[PDB]
Amino acid sequence: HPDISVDVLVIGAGPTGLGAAKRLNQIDGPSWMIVDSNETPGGLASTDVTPEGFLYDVGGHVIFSHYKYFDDCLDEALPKEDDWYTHQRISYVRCQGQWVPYPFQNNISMLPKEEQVKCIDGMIDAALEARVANTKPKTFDEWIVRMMGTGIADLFMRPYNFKVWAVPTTKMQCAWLGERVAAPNLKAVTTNVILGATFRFPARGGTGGIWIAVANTLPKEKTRFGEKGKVTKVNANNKTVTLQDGTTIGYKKLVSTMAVDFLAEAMNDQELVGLTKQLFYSSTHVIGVGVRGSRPEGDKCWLYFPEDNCPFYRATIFSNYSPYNQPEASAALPTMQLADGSRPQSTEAKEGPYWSIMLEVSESSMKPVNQETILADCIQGLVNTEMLKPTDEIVSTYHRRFDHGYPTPTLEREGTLTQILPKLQDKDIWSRGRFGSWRYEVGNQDHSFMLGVEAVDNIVNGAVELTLNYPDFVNGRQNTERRLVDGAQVFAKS
Amino acid sequence: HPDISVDVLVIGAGPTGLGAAKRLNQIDGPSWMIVDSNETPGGLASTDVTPEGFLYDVGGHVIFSHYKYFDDCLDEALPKEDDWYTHQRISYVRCQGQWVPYPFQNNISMLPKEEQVKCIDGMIDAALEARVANTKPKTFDEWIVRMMGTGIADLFMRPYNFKVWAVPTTKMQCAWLGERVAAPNLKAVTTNVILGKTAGNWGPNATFRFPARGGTGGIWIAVANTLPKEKTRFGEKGKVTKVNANNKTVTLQDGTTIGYKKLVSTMAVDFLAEAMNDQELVGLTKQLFYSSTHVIGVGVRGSRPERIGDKCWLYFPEDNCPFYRATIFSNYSPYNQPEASAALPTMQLADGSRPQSTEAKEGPYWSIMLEVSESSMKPVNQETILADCIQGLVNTEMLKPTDEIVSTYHRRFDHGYPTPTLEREGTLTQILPKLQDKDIWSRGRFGSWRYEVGNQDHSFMLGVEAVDNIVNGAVELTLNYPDFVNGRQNTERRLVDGAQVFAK
Amino acid sequence: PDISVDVLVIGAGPTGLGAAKRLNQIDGPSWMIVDSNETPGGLASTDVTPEGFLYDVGGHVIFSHYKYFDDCLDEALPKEDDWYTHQRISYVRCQGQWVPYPFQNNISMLPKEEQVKCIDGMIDAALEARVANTKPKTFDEWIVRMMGTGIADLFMRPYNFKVWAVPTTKMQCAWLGERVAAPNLKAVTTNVILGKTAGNWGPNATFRFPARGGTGGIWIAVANTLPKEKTRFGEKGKVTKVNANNKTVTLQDGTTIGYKKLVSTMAVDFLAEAMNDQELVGLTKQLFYSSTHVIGVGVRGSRPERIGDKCWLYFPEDNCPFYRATIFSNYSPYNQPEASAALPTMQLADGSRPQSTEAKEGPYWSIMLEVSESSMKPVNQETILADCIQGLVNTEMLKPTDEIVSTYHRRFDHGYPTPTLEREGTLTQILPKLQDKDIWSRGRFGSWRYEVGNQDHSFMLGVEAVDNIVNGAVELTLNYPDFVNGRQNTERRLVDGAQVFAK
Amino acid sequence: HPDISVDVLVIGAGPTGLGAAKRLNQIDGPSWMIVDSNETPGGLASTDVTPEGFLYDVGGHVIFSHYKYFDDCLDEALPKEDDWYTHQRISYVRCQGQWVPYPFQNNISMLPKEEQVKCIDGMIDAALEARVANTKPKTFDEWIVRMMGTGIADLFMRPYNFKVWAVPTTKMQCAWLGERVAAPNLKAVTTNVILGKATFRFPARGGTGGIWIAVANTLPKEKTRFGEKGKVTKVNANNKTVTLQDGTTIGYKKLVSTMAVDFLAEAMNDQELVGLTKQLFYSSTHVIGVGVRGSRPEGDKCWLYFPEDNCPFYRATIFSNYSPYNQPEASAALPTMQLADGSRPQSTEAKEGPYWSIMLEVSESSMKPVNQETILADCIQGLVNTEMLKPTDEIVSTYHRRFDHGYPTPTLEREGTLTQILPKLQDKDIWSRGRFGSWRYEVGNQDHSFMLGVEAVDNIVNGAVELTLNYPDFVNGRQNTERRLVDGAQVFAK
Ligand SMILES: Cc1cc2nc3c(=O)[nH]c(=O)nc-3n(C[C@H](O)[C@H](O)[C@H](O)COP(=O)(O)OP(=O)(O)OC[C@H]3O[C@@H](n4cnc5c(N)ncnc54)[C@H](O)[C@@H]3O)c2cc1C
Repeated sequence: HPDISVDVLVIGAGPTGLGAAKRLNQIDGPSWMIVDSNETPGGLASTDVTPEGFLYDVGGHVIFSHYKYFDDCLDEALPKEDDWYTHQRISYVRCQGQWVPYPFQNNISMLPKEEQVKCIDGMIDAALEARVANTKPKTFDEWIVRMMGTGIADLFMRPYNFKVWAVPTTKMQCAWLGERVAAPNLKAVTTNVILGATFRFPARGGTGGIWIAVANTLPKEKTRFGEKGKVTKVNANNKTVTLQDGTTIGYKKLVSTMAVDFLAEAMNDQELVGLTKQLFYSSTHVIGVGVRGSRPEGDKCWLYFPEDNCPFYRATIFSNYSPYNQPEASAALPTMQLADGSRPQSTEAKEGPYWSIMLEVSESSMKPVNQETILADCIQGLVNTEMLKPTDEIVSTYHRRFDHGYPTPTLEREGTLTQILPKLQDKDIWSRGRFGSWRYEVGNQDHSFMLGVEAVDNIVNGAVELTLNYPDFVNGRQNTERRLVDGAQVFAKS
Repeated sequence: HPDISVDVLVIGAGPTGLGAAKRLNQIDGPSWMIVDSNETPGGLASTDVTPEGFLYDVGGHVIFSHYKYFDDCLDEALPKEDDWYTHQRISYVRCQGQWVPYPFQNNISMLPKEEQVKCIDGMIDAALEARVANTKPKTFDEWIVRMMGTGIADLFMRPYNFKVWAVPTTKMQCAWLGERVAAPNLKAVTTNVILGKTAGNWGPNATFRFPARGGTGGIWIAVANTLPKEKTRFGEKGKVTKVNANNKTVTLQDGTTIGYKKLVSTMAVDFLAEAMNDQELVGLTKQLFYSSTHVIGVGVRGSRPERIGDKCWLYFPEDNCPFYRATIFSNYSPYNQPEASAALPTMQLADGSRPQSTEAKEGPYWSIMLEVSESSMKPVNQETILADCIQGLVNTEMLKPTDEIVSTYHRRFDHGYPTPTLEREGTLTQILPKLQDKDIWSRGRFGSWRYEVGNQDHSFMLGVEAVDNIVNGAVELTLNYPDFVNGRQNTERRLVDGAQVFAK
Repeated sequence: PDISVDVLVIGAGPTGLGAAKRLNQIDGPSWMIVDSNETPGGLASTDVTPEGFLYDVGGHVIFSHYKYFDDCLDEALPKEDDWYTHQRISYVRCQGQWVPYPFQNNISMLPKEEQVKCIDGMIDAALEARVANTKPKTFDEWIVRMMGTGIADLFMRPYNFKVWAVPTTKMQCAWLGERVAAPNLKAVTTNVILGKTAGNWGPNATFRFPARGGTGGIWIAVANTLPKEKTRFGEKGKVTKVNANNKTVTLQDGTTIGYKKLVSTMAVDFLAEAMNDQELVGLTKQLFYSSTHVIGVGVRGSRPERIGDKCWLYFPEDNCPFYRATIFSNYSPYNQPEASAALPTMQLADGSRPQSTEAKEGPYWSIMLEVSESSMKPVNQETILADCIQGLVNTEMLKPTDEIVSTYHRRFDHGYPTPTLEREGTLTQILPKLQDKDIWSRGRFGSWRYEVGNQDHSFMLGVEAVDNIVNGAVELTLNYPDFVNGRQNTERRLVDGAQVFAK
Repeated sequence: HPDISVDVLVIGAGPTGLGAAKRLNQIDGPSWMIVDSNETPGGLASTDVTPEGFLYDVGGHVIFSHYKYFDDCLDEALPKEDDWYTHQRISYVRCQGQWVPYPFQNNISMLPKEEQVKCIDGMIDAALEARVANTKPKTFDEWIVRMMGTGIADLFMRPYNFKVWAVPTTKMQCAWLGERVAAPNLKAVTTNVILGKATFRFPARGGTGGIWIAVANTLPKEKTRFGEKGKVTKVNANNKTVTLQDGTTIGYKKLVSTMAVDFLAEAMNDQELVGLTKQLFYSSTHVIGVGVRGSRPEGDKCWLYFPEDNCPFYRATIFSNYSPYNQPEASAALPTMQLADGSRPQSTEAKEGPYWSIMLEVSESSMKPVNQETILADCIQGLVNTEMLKPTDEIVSTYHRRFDHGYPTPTLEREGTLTQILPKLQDKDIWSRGRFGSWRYEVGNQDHSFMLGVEAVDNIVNGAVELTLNYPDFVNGRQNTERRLVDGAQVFAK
């Protein structure tokens, strides 16, 4: 008879685990507890702050929500209108001196006329092949070429995805992209050549403020965050998890949102360790740069970088998302360096206003990253891409490296996962999440939050885990049926 | 305030309604009651019996379950191994004097060689067209021709489906058939022709189970028994006459008023519109097309003839018999007809003539069930259909002229098939959201009018998922994504979920 | 009978002169060539206005498929100053623009919204071509498969109706060649993206045109090389009866000519009437043809910068009755009077009277128009000249103020033999019947096949007919136009081995 | 001033040269002479006879004539109805104990059912690919597969053509087969499977070589020079002078050379042409004749094809069916030389007949050597293996001759080489034409070859297009009725 006993134990309090917790706390049936080694909920969707006052999200922001359930939980956490800012859902690709709007292929009119020809010629090839295709694409690279043609593949999606995933497009599967047939809309691309939706963001606290607020709604006594909640052993057969302080938790069902390879190690289950080690992943460097001045003459989006004049694959003007992402203009800060690398003339603390850039650089066994120099190379890439002038004054830098950044959709991934996840299922273990179940396409915040919700919904109410197994299905519909108040709660308060 | 008040009211105790009730009784959260105008549970899945002792179900589509939850409800209702019999899925198409194993195209080797050429030539055209196809078929007929080619479509699926739906294949949609691409397996069809082979899509893995006693209606009697009796109201006392959508009240024949917070109505949606005195819905429901179905049962004296054998359902595209499908109902269970020692007089011979003797002789007996469909595009003479069917049994060589008939059965069901017309979804996407906005889950074979989810396992789950949506926010998968549920193993919803284990 | 020869040739247009050049080369069997016209060249002749302006019957310049044709022209006009060389410069007049030919490669000149419609149609065409497994059955189908709907509607469809005076749906398409009917989508979209214009001419895309006499000067020169005594042109050479069974032709003056083989280049419907063969007449009357109006306009002034080096122009739009126009004054400076020649202005292009009736000097330039007429598309003979001149103002070829000093209008009853769907069905009944009576009916209207009806093909029709009559040669041009067009026909020369070995 | 002077000199009196001679003699214009090293005209279309009285053609027989001109010359040469026999145009393929009528694919119902399945399945694959084909086949093997599919290719056309050409189907071009699109008639092949379901004339006497002796009789004797007196040893292209073995020098104005073009290059001492001709590939051919005692075994007057590898020959014919004058009459007495199984006969005595006769062809090349010392025996064994001879049949005559230049190989390289050779010879006023004069097998049978010489003369004199040489597809697809042995030119001269 161990130290604590619960029906469902939730390991991890990132969006996946908090999803499971929100649903367990709504159903309010089986007993439950959620643990996390971090004192602050949010996992990799947390927000850091530099000593100089600049916020940087670790794990991006949602630009589209697929579930009314997710929406209800956000509204509960942040219910006032000035808890949120609304911006347009846009993005750009940096290509040959130009900021090319999304979607790239629909905007190549911005590139030189000679290069437009190369693109259309490639897409005509693709359109003609698609017309007699009778097989589905087998690799990511095949999917790209069949969709965009050689010309448009080489300018953007091919070189870009190598910088993101640190594997060639030929070594990745493509089912994760959807069931949309891989063929081009040739008429759309040429018509635009010839002729020449919002998201909400937290006003305060960055993205990680959402998850603090969502977690606040949980009963504190059913949570255990910090060093007291680090899981060190998992005894699958005794249904016992052991914590670092020696506390033992017994469960009837386990929702594990830690990385499945870490789970395999904590089970001292060498069969699973062997299998998990077959999974490929890339590590992520998040770099933040705080700059003195006003914003460069734009809007609140992500920027993509296929070219090899900067080490990062994506950048954002994080200061455009919210004015509380960086210090107020009256705050005094010394200039740390110039964008060109030189030391400033004066050690004087001057006022702002300030703006802020965030970068991501990926690292893997096939793509090393010089930890000692990457910050400077990024800042240089910011000068090369004309995001920073050589003379801009940098007042804050941020650089953190996350070992498990992206779960890589390799060709082998599904083969390995259908050996890992059913084995854990048979031991009554729902290993779910960005790295709990290792599927990038459902690894952003709304899908992940719902992986936890649906996992609990499967454990209690016999629901199909739709997001886990049918991302295509959930992405192609309005998910309105599951709500933070279902009929069950309405009929019980009578 | 009204006479009775419940959270979820279920109108109708056919499989859909029993599904809704089975899940309400499992969850055991919100209060509920289920009503029906018939004293016997099962709706149109009931079983009739002739005065002579022959059982007849309402149709010849046996049960195939897509859901572990359906299995659990059956296993609970009839748990002993000898409550069920297991048979192989054996069916044939009757074509040009031959019983052609199903699927038809895999067995055209039984037809004349000149006809084999026309069939293969048609399927070659279809395969070549399939190779450069870039559109979906828009009509049921296009789907058939793309699947089989002209020759094979004309021998079976075209003439047969007219006899089934009583509308032409060109006036029906085809999404209800699935997302499988409409293309032929030319190599399979030519290979069997070359080898001269026949082969059916059955074998020991391809089975179905049938209730040992009571026919199909016995399943639903057993399922309904598992409900708490006090939460039911069946018979004349449970006939619904008014449904006041805005006051959320249903009124019964005897004047009892039931107040509901949410309503699961499994009656035919056109009658529901009448019972709401809602002239907008009545106009819309009157746009829905449906066919009426005649069930004919014929009881025959003798041991089972070799020409019949272990056959189960039979398909009839040709115009020498009024029925589209026949069933050897006596093969499904020995309790579907009287025992051999039972004595019965011969009523007539298959050719219509009087029997030599009016005295009752012993059996054994066997039993055939026929289905005939009727519509404004294909009328049916109620006064003669029984005799024309019996003649059709002779024309198709199911009965010899001298076979002795000891029992006949004929019932006509006004709402038989909800027709998958081209117009159906356009009308249905106007009707269902309106009923949903009034908190009405109109579900079922005619509650939601979608044939492809209107047999027993789908319909049972329509009610289960409708409740699951009302209480637990589950997606109504069977209602809106039939292709999705049919193409997967639905093992997650079970009659004992975590919720019930954690409460005990 | 009065005269007897082995091979008689009726007509001295290009086909018959071809027959004669080869008969005169072989110099074996006896022969004579007759024509009702005193001037050789038939309908490839050249007219001249009283004011000194030359006008040909057409706007299709000469492109030779045969070294043999080349040898015969060179013999007739051998000095370098007998010919002028120009680049093949042509445009389509469409929506205020002179669009370089080929039309589809230049739609960048049209409004963008219209470019989108054209490219969208051609994408549809390219994708259908990718899975096509039938040949086009009609001219219209061939156009659409080549261009898509948009580009077909802007040019080839409306234009060919003005040309043939029947719809593109009523015409066959085998005569255009065996080139598969599919679009060059990359070429068309590349030019749209680049904003490029590009015509199908250059330094080596040329044609040569006679310095003097117009086109009809070639055939005068060619005919001169024949033995005069073996020709009989004028009223003395009009054929009125043809007795196929006695192999006798009767002339207007009553001379009876007996032949062993006959090469007839008169219109086959006229031949059938002249044979008093009611079976052939019935069949020939099944053949469709359009009549062609030629209008010539002589203009005062130096060549306008807007006209430039243009040669032929195509007119699909319905603001002018003509389908084609030619800057005939660019082909040769001797096609119109010299600058010192004085001519009064007859009218202004807008129809108004000139200020002065006095004769002023030039220089001059010259336009030739072609308008077609048929039972499905009539032509008001009394007004077509004015309507043409109005069409010159509408198409911005003439300013309202331009001074017209000469006009020409002639109407040729047999203008184009129409490639109808019915043509081969009827022709494969006519030609074998005439062949069985030893009659080689050949030519633009002798054999009625438009695609071998311009000057080089017709010339060779007569050459090959003689070569078939004498040497067993295959009549390749007659029955396999595609074959001769796709190759260099270098084997037959004006001096073969036979003539080298005999001298 | 050389020994003789002619306008057109014709080297060779096989069918091509005789064609050249017949037309020159018809035109009767330029002077001319024809020479041949053999005293008997006919070249490799000649007929040999064994000491025992059995005739064997070397170079087969024409089964279809494409030209009324060819017909006119045969009718002139052999004008009586009893100079010819008429037989039906048919052939069979020997495949797995069966004689499968031509065309093979239309008769696969004779094979075991499972093999019909493999054939139809392969042809279904070809039918579906042809539906989206947009390229022409580049190799013979590609042409076969696209036409017949894998199953039927492997049973007949693939192994058979290796035995014929003695090079693989992958190393040969396919333009020589015609311009008929390479696609299967799937309905015809399956219809015959489901249902279970045109003459030539042959010389009465002298075998095929009698045609050419008779044709050669029509030339003026003084204008011919056959035998050792007419062997050409030197060809001086620049002096337009040919020198013979007896030292006679012939001056020409135009030269029609029908000897093998590689031999022509040697005789010109032209190392540029020698190098070029040596690039051309050819196979050597063994003709084997077997004379048998007995009546004909249970019969049609055709060729038999042998794709299987239980006999070394690729085709065989019952030559005794073509004419009773191809073998001795029954009253002639001949000893048995051997039995078909190889053993010595019981009796050495000369017995009466009747007799019948088999002819075989075996191909040899650098890629497929042949044992000269055993090939006759191996052939006789192959006749037993294919049940054409019973082990006990009595063989009374054997014939074995090897022709070094047998077939000009339609290799992938051939047209590249030929368009370097034929223009060089054309520029020296040399019309090199024929089976080996111009090396194009598809016009190397008797009627095409005869016309190559006719058309070459017709080009030299009358400016006619050499249609057969350059456009085999064109002439094969039409009735060539225009050129006749009496043209208008001769009619108008009398
Ligand atoms: C309107 C028109 C426009 C053309 N435009 C072009 C062009 O742009 N480019 C081009 O290359 N070609 C053009 N041609 C065709 C060109 O002229 C041909 O080379 C030629 O006309 C066709 O050859 P032919 O010899 O059959 O022609 P024809 O000129 O028809 O020759 C027939 C001759 O026979 C004579 N004849 C007829 N009946 C009798 C009789 N009963 N007795 C005696 N003699 C008789 C005629 O008078 C005439 O001289 C055009 C033709 C026409 C009609």
